[PDB]
Amino acid sequence: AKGKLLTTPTRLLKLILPLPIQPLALLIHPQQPLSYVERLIQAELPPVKIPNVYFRAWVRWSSSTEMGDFIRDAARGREFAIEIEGYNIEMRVSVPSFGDRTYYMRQRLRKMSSEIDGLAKIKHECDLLAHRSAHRLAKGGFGLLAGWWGVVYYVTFHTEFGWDLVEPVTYLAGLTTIMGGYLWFLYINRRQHALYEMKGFDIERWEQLVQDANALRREIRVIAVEYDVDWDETRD
Amino acid sequence: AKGKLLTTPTRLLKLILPLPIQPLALLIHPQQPLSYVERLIQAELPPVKIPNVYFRAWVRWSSSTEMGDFIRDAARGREFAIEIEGYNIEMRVSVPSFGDRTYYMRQRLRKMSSEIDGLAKIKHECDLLAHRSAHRLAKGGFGLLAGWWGVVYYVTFHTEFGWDLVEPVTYLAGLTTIMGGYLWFLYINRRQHALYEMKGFDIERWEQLVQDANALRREIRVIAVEYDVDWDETRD
Amino acid sequence: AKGKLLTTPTRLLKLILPLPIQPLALLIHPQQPLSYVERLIQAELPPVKIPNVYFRAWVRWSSSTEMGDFIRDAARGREFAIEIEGYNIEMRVSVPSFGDRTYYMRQRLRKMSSEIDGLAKIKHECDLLAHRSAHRLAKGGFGLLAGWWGVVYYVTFHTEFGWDLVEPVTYLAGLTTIMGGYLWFLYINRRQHALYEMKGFDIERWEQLVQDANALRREIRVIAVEYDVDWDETRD
Amino acid sequence: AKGKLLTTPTRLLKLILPLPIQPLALLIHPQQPLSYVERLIQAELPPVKIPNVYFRAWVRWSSSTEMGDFIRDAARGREFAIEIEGYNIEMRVSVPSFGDRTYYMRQRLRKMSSEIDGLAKIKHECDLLAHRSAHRLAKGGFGLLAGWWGVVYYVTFHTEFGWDLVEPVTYLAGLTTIMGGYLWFLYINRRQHALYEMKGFDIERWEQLVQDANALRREIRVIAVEYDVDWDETRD
Ligand SMILES: [Ca+2]
Repeated sequence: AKGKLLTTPTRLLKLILPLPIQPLALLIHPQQPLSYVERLIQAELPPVKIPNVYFRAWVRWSSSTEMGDFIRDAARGREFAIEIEGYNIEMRVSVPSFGDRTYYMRQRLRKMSSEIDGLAKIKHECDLLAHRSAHRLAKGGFGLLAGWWGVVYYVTFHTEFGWDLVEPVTYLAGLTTIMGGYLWFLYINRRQHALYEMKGFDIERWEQLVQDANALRREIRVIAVEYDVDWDETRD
Repeated sequence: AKGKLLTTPTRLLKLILPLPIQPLALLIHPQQPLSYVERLIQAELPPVKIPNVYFRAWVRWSSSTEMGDFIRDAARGREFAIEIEGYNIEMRVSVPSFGDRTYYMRQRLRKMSSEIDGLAKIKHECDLLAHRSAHRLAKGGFGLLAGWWGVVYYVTFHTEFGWDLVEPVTYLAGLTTIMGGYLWFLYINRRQHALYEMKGFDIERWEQLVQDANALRREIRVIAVEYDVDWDETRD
Repeated sequence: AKGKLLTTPTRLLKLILPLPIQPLALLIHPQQPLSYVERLIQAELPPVKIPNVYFRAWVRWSSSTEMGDFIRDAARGREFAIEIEGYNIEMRVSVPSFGDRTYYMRQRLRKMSSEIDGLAKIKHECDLLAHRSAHRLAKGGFGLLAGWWGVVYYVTFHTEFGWDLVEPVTYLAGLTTIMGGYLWFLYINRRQHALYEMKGFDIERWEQLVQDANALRREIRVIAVEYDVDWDETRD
Repeated sequence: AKGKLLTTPTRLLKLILPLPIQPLALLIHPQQPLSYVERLIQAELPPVKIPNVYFRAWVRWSSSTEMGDFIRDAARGREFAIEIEGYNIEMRVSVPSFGDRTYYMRQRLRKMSSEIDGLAKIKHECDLLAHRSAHRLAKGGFGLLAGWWGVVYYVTFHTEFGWDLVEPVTYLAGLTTIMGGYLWFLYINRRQHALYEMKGFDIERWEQLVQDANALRREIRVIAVEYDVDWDETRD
């Protein structure tokens, strides 16, 4: 008495019809027109000298509409139907809802997003580690700076040596600091990448997952514009 | 003895031809084959015992070719012909060039590009707004520098202290500047986001517009390769 | 009463089934419809007056569906069935999972990836070759710096000239260093290209391998979305 | 007596056959199999109870080969042929050569490359302009440096003033040079972009043309691998 329409992962639609007890089943690309379906069911139906077909939302549509708009309208109605010249019976067919279409896409999104959440925990933890290390180092450096400043002040202004004996000291100090920085540049040949490699985090995979998930979300919002809006991502 | 088709913006084709007051009007989807057009015309035409329709460019064409490919391969001559078996009439029909497709796409593209130009002008304005603040602060810095220069010149020549009391202080001063700058970075570890939130600007919408425009340009250029090349985006 | 098909690496399918010593073997391209398979089997089978073949998953399917879509929608059950009108035999046939397609693609992918790993190891070696040269030169620079430091220390404390003859010279010296470095840039306005030309390395080939590998990964992941997801590239 | 095969810009092939005086003409996607053509010509031919078809290079091929490999083989032969069960007609058909296929692609390449050559002339000329300007400036700077060095030497070592009156001079000089550099940074708020904008050169268009042309070259070399190699780009 009834038929069905179903969604596939490969953006094709799977029609099922109680056509002669033993139902027929078809695959339709959404950009195709309904005349494809009419021709194909004519091939599936018997002669009578060829039959005629009509698709209906109570209105009948033309045979040159793309499947997508027809389904938008039928989801507005929640079901559509078919009329044939000979059998004289209205074959009603159900239609997927929004979630009925976005099921596979949202499942992929949930898997990818849980993986990304784990990766984000990893990255955040090790980033804060490196953050604390660098800031402890900077605190020590500022301490050295303040010590040097107090030294030069209390020496030049409150010591019998004077600036005469102090300029060479601070010049040698500046050159030794440059030598230390140079030795450090060569000690390199930033630390976050080594923390990743030693911890197991990956970046190319990370951005790959993120990019795929963003394209997914954009397709979701596209269909949510076409279909009913307000799909509550946090609810999924 | 002549007709023509027309390009709607809905990826359909509105064929208009004389079918011997209101001439024969037909809606077509491009993926349809010519056999469906044949049956459609047969439905529109009177009896004879049904005639067989031929399409031509001469050459005789089949009945399974999609419309789009036939039109592409026809546009080198600007017209294609029909031969009905019954009426013995010569009929020719106009091929749409790149111009009509270009029209109903470029209109969307120009709307999008003008909107994007406005949005980018707004973003440019607010960028200038923050930039001039930073510029004024750097002007103040230049003023401080020149003040320090004049100070040390005065204390050198127009003073009895002499260079002996000058070199130490300024050195300490220089160190303090570094210290100050150092502290600044140490205080860091974002702002224009808030300036746009207060301005009421949309970045996701902007980027979506840009990417849609680029994709539509690519579609236009593809179909321009299908037809003759050199559609001259900058000119039109 | 059972058969199976197989996946060659040429985007064909080798069907093998019992057609009542050498069972019925058939080559298929996926874009073909099931009607061609029906006529092919009819040619292979004996007379009766020709029978009509049905395909099933229950559901009865049409005769225009491409093979690939039918297989995709069949793989949820791992088998699909045939019903011949004459013989009254029940026949079932095995659906290939993701594994066979994955096999004849992943083999190419692993070959490419291993070759790329070797090439990248070579490039890494030669990069290290130049890097160590630069490193040794910087070590020489460190030595010069420490020599200058010890020189000025000696002339300061272990010398009667005193700081008065020290500060000017070193200042000039520092300037000359800048001048030297300045001249170096002025002499500039490329080298590893020659090192690879002498090594005999191929960069265009390398990049082509990389891009082909990435595109083939994307194809695999697409067809993995078509079937069940999570093919785990890093694992296998 | 003879037929033809022709190339389209949209990677589809245009078959033309002397089939019933009034030739037939078909469009074939290269990845399709020859069984598509067999089915379609069966539909174009009369009954006899359906005819059979054979494609031949002297060998006959299967009806499940993709069109590309068949054409590779026929270009090895420079022509192929068709046989039918009832007509007993050896319908020989010609095949495009390498250039016969790459004609449109190479024409696009020539246009794009001439445009790019003009753009490259522009860029090279204005780049050399900026180059000369910057190097004249650097020569002047080096001259100032040498003047300063000679000044400080002949003053501190051959003038009655001495270092006592000179250190303040060069300190003030360094601060004034920093002030001048600071004023220069603010005079900005590199020159090649302004030269482009005032001259008319464009970059996004430039890289767009280059990217499209390189992808084109890759497709050309792909088909040159499939077909005969050594196509002599400089000859085109
Ligand atoms: Ca001094």
